[PDB]
Amino acid sequence: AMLQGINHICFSVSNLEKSIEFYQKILQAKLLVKGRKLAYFDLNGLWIALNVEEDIPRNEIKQSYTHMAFTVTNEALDHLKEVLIQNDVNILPGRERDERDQRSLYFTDPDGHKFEFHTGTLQNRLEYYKEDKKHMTFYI
Amino acid sequence: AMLQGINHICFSVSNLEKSIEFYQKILQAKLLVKGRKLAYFDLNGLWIALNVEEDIPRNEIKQSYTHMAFTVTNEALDHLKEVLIQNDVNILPGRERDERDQRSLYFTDPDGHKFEFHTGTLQNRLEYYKEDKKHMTFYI
Ligand SMILES: [Cl-]
Ligand SMILES: [Cl-]
Ligand SMILES: [Zn+2]
Ligand SMILES: [Zn+2]
Ligand SMILES: [Zn+2]
Ligand SMILES: [Zn+2]
Repeated sequence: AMLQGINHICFSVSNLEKSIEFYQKILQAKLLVKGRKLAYFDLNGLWIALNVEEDIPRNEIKQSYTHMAFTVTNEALDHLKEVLIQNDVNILPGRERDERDQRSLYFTDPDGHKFEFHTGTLQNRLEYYKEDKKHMTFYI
Repeated sequence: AMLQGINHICFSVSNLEKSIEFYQKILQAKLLVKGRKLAYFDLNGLWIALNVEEDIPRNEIKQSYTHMAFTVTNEALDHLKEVLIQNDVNILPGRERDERDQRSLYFTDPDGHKFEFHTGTLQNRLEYYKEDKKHMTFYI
């Protein structure tokens, strides 16, 4: 095993001030460093970087389901939904879910990066799939 | 603190077979589940999902520096470079670095998702910046 975990995630942003506010208020990340065109945050031990790229096209990202999910409790999820609405966040309509999928909220940052708050675990999902799914291969 | 860490990351992919091979051989992730249009992996405790979206445009992603970095040792980095070359991986020219930036390799998956192998830590970067940088604010 030559990799030793996530080191950092970096998001390209169009407006540093607007993005800092999102990362602080919505993702609850702690701002560590702010430069002209850069910011670093700690979110529960994860190093997040924002890098400003002002004039690049940001349309196609809307079509891709690439996304990052963070763990929240069921109680936290109901509160967070109102926080997202109060902050005029772009909330995405989620996919159809089985009860066994557990609950999620999907949304974006100002530049289209998709995020999720999720109340389940991988083990919930594997146990669900193993019980229910056909046309699938399980390797564990 | 209402978030409890990364839950999962999901990548939209154009070709499931080709992407599975990349995630196994390049990122060293363990395949857990394969469906028609979905795969799940464990990479050192991180749940990675691949979701197939065949016909979406994937050009603009090339212009954005959004990326995910994984921790490797200096020795691992030299080996991994040859693994990337041997597998015809799209290796990106990195930015200029100070020695204190520590070493990195940057590359993409088949669909343009940018990744990095990095040999430093956040604390290395903060200590460097605090010693050297002007036009910056430090909050820790
Ligand atoms: Cl079926
Ligand atoms: Cl200067
Ligand atoms: Zn998800
Ligand atoms: Zn069937
Ligand atoms: Zn990086
Ligand atoms: Zn100066």
